[PDB]
Amino acid sequence: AADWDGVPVPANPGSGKTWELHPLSDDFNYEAPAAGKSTRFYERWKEGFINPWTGPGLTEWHPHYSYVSGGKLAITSGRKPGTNQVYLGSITSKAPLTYPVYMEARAKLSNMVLASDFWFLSADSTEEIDVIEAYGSDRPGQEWYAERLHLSHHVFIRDPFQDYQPTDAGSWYADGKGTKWRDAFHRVGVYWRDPWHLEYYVDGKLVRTVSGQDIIDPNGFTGGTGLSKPMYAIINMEDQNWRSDNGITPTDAELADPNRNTYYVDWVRFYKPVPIN
Ligand code: NA
Ligand code: NA
Repeated sequence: AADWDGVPVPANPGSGKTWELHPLSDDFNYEAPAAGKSTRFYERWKEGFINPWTGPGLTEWHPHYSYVSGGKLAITSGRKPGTNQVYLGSITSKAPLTYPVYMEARAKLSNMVLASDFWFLSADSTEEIDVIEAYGSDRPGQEWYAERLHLSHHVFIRDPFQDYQPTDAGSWYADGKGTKWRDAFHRVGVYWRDPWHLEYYVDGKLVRTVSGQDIIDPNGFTGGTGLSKPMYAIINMEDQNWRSDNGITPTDAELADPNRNTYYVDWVRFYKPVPIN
């Protein structure tokens, strides 16, 4: 049995096709302690990132800030002693995915100004899809962000560095009911259909379609190829520069609070559309 049994895939695989479970899918029903993890953990995952970079902003990704227990992957946070840096969990898939693929997590954001992330990046760091990217903080003055999921993707040129993502209002999704995403587990998925077409789904409903060169890559950073490179699955938290460069970063009191400082993932699952037998 799996934790997602009976929970449908909301995207359309095409006439005459069905969704086939990809083996990277993990519902985290095993024990993998922070130090050393477990055999099952390492069948799919590595600690850290796609490469040795330790992260943006004041982030320093740290292997002992991820663990699997009680049916959940936990990504936690803490102050790096004697510094302003933040130790954060991160895990990355050992193998990448390619379109067409539906990619979904069921997760509870941390109650922090940090980004809680479920996202995808090519080996060369030029192509990115962000499925969960959201900031759970209940701080006074952060209420707008607490009601929003950032639905986005990036294309980069590494040198000289350039970064494009969509920036229209609909890239920050709220349900209109005042839901604070941090308060419960929610499922967020993307159908990465082809290099020019993404569909975002929240709790089983299509909420945004990002389609065509004008929104995927209007500046031509992908040289006409779109979102086409294989991408690794990454589950992390981040202290991001657009926040901490500008005075928003966790306090020691927040980082010390076990009821706020952790981002939980019930499952990640991935499906490929395949012909019906
Ligand atoms: Na490409
Ligand atoms: Na689970």
